[PDB]
Amino acid sequence: MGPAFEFAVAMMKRNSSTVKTEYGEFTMLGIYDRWAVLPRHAKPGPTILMNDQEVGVLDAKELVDKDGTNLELTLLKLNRNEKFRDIRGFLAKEEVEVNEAVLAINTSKFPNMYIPVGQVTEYGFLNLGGTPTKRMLMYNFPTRAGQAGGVLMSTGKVLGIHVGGNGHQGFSAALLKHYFNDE
Amino acid sequence: MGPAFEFAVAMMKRNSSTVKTEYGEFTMLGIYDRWAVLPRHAKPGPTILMNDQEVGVLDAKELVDKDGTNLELTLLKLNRNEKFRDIRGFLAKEEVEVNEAVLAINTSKFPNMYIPVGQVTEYGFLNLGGTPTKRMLMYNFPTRAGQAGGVLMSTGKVLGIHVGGNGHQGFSAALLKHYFNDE
RNA sequence: GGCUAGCACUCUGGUAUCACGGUACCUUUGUGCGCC
Repeated sequence: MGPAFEFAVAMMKRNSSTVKTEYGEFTMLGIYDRWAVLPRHAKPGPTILMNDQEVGVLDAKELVDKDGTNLELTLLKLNRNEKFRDIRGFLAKEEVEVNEAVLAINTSKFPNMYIPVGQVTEYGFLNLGGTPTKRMLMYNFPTRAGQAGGVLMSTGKVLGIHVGGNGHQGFSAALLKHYFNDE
Repeated sequence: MGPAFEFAVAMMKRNSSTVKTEYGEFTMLGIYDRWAVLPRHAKPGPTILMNDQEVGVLDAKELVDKDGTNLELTLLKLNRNEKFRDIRGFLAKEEVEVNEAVLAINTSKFPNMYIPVGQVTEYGFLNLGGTPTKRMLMYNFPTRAGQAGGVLMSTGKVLGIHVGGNGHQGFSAALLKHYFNDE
């Protein structure tokens, strides 16, 4: 298969899981150690269902930029023995544009789905659900319910996390390297 | 949770795949190098559908004993670059009886299913579906379509591959170490 | 302690493949967890 799909299969196999909260079912990406990322709307409580197993949440941080502006991502630390593969070397300093990317989703509704989305562009500012958000990535692709959390990727690059769309376009929160320096 | 469940999760993550042949959908287990196992009834052709991707089959071996009796397993060598993790050390020399096992299945009908199995006993000779067969393991089990290929496991041990049942017991072809000797 | 009990990550070397970005397995090491 294509080198990006080869990369995407490894990423979902080693670093993704299916997560259920009070607000629905999400693809979840582990970054390193016990730190993982979710869309902000997942709003995890004291515990989450991770591959249908109850996993305690030690700490959860909703990310904002220097401006206080929403980034639409939540970092949570998981109370589990297992460590995640350290994929921070696959994360960029700043936003990345690629001519072709893959969107990978792992939920009971979209199992093992790797969707080619083509051009990804820096979109910047966006009003999601009445909330101003920054650092959004755009890709022309019809988006449906249950895709939030999908991992947007290119060979050797994890670009961001799917967080919404408008029926003809998709939007990802960019996944920057310095978000994972310490917290 | 349970150490056998931990073992089965890793086994499915690292060594299993979902296979479609002309004869239906099956769980498939990779053993070492590029060799995998299917139930004989899967009857794989020159190419296979492996996680909905077309994979050429270099060579396919139907196992019989020295007398010529059916063992209900087919070994096939895959035309792919990637090697399977070597699990030959998790296979026994002779048939194994265990008090508790897991049957692990991953098909569109039984996705990510881990079924607890009680007592597993070497039952030996059996007439499966009009065919004489040997080296069978028996365990009390519901008989349902799409379960063939399931991986019968215990912690640190791959016992065999589920190949059928009679509505009240399930049967696995025992998965012996000498079937996969380097030569 | 060992497991005929393994799991996860980390590290070190290989081998193959790759659109050279990676991927897969193997090997060295260490940490955590689990026991027979």
